Amino acid sequence: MATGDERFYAEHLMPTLQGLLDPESAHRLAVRFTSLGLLPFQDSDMLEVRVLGHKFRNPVGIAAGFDKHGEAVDGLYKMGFGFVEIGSVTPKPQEGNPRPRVFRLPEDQAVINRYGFNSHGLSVVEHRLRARQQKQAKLTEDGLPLGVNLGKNKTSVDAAEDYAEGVRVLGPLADYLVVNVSSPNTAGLGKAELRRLLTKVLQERDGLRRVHRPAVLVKIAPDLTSQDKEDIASVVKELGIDGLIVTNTTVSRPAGLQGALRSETGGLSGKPLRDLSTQTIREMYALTQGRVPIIGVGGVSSGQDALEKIRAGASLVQLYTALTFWGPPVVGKVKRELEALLKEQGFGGVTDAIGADHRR
Ligand SMILES: Cc1cc2nc3c(=O)[nH]c(=O)nc-3n(C[C@H](O)[C@H](O)[C@H](O)COP(=O)(O)O)c2cc1C
Ligand SMILES: Cc1c(-c2ccc(-c3ccccc3)cc2)nc2ccc(F)cc2c1C(=O)O
Ligand SMILES: CCCCCCCCCC[N+](C)(C)[O-]
Ligand SMILES: O=C(O)c1cc(=O)[nH]c(=O)[nH]1
Repeated sequence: MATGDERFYAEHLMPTLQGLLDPESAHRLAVRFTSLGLLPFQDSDMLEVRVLGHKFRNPVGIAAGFDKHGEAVDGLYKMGFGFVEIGSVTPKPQEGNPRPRVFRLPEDQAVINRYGFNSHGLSVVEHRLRARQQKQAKLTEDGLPLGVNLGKNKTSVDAAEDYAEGVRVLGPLADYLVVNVSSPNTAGLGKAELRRLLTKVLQERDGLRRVHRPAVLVKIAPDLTSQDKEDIASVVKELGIDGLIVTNTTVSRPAGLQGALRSETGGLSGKPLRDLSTQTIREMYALTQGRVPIIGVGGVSSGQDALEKIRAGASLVQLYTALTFWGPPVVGKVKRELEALLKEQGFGGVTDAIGADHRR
């Protein structure tokens, strides 16, 4: 419990917790324990990455959706993540979907969720981040940046204005902001319309004072058509979007899922998403000519999984579902395995491996 023993968590503690608790209850408990620092690897120079205007001490981040309301940021750095992304946060508070809304697929090492952007709202999260704003400035300077993922309310009549409000309220507190094209669990969340939305978002970001001006990334689904991907790549290049987060959960249900709950509505995460996500990274890296930083996300639970996404074009990776199965020790596991594989494959560090598959 205190050592951080990978086997004890993976074989005993986490499975026991999952047998006692429904997944939303376990999620809530995890956020509470993490926020108190009740947690069980030394980052080497090989893992440092410079992207998005920032130093990242290691390339392994916690994906959006774990700390939706910015309650456990410091605990997540204590867990060993190189960067933390909170959210999604919506402008007004909203409850999200009725419970149950989170479903485990243990036989698939996967989860399906339909949280529906449950959020404390911008004002609450703003005041929470302001309470530790200088602590975060020091963490960022130390190579531990903070991302904020912005969502839209269910009953909003103007999606672009919801995102613009997010930029104005939490932009000044973030190293990067994220706008999803891609929750599966809201509404209808042409190319001119993404262009319209992102133009407004970037105008709002550009209007912030320079020390308070975050990078802006777009987070995309794994379920896009070839046309959608080409169009996104074009708009990102046209507008100078700073980066992409690839990918959110999938609304597909790959052949072979075994879990009893496989036909629940929602986004699927974890192992069944992994290679769909890696392939989407590969495609977006090629379409953007390797000039647009990608954060690769979807089914990362080992160093091999991380390095496959880096070699496909990711500069940084995130994980979430692996934490739910294997617990806090998975972060150091991924970092240790990634360092070993980098050495084994002749890379001087992470930076040298970014996009390496495209050069072979
Ligand atoms: C329970 C849960 C809630 C999520 N909530 C959000 C969210 O609010 N915003 C977001 O951008 N992604 C959200 N995601 C997606 C994750 O950030 C991530 O893109 C996806 O789960 C794939 O990574 P993984 O396979 O490592 O979990 C959520 C995922 C899960 C499992
Ligand atoms: C177990 C779990 C956890 C979790 C993570 C970390 C920890 C943990 C343990 C020790 C210290 C800190 C944290 C405990 C529990 N978080 C989730 C998040 C979302 C979700 F959908 C499901 C879960 C689930 C689940 O499958 O029931
Ligand atoms: C979220 C419930 C997890 C239950 C057990 C969590 C382990 C406590 C960590 C122990 N310790 C702080 C001392 O390292
Ligand atoms: O809140 C949610 O349902 C949610 C949002 C998102 O972006 N992705 C996801 O899988 N769930």
